[PDB]
Amino acid sequence: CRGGDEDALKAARAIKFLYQSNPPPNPEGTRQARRNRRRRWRERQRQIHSASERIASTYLGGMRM
Repeated sequence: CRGGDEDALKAARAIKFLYQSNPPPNPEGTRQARRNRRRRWRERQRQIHSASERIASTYLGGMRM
């Protein structure tokens, strides 16, 4: 869980550049790979393309992205 916002992308990109550039030793660990390459829609409404919520601290089944 990082955050959905215009400014958020700016910060995330800063670190992302390092992540993509010369990544860590993961020969048998493409977890993030599949995590990024995927499409899923579990919403029954489209009002705004931006998660207003900042941080979600809930343990109702699932980990913290």
